[PDB]
Amino acid sequence: RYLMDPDTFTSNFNNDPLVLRRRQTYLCYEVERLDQHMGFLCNESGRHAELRFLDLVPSLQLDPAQIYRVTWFISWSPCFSWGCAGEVRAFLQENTHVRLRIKAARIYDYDPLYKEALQMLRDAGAQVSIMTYDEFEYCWDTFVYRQGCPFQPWDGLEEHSQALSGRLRAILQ
Amino acid sequence: RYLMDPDTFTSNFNNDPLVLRRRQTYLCYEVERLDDQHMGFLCNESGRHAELRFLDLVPSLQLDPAQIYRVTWFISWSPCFSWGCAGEVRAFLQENTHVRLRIKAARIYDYDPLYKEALQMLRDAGAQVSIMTYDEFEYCWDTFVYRQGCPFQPWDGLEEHSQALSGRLRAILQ
Ligand SMILES: [Zn+2]
Ligand SMILES: [Zn+2]
Repeated sequence: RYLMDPDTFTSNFNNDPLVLRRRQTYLCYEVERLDQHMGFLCNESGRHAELRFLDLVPSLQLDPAQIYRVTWFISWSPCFSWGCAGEVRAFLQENTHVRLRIKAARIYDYDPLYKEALQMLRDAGAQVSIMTYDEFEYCWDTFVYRQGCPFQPWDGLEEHSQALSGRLRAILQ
Repeated sequence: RYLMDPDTFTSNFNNDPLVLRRRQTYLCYEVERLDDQHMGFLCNESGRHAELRFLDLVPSLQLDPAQIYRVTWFISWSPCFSWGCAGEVRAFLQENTHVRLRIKAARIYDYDPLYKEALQMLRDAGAQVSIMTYDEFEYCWDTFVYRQGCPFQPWDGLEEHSQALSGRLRAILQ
């Protein structure tokens, strides 16, 4: 599996919510059978990382008779107004042997309907939560070309995660 | 104030759910204080759904923030999810805790794939959502329509459609 540049990880997964950022998304994924496929994806030429993950599901050749858990570690929560939540809902309805967990570093409130995205994905069976220190370091250790160097947290990581988690839990309550 | 044309009422509040319709909405409203009345109707205009146009006019009603008000919507379609109506109504009710909102819908907005999420979100926000029955159609005819003394005439299957839709709604909200 090809490993991500460390600078790319840190700049995209920093969870300080008061920074204006570009609308790029990185999506680290793992699939577990209940196979083990793993990798990462970004938005490319108008196609959001979430839909690019859906595009490659056929190449994973999942057994329809087997149950799989798909985990996304994603730098932004999925949008509504550009079709991501809708395509992801359709995929879950069409592939009931798949259970999806979405762990988001930040909430994508640049979309006016971002709350509708989170709420509808929850209703479709996705488990949506905000990334914590544990997940950030796991991603550093798993998807990043770190050359044996340990994860070094950015300032306020824990406070930002708890603040965003409280906001997400209020949206979904 | 101003009364609706009868053909406009009949074509917009017909409750046959299997009819291909234009995505226009009519919303007849009543506002009363509980222990001061406003009434009117609204449709979608230039893309803005009637529900949001009602929220737009709340300031001009000059409601006392200290008093409780019951707002009743007789609305031809239940409010949508995918274009933001349910979310905007939830925000308004959270910001205006002295409003008690009752939504009586002629039809369920099946054109929205996420219509069930809208209904559940409105219930969770404190709105009482129900399906219009013969009683409500006739009340609206008697109240909001330029009927010139003519009685309400039901369309085919009115009662059957209302009970079927009511059963769907109650199952969604159980
Ligand atoms: Zn998207
Ligand atoms: Zn709407």
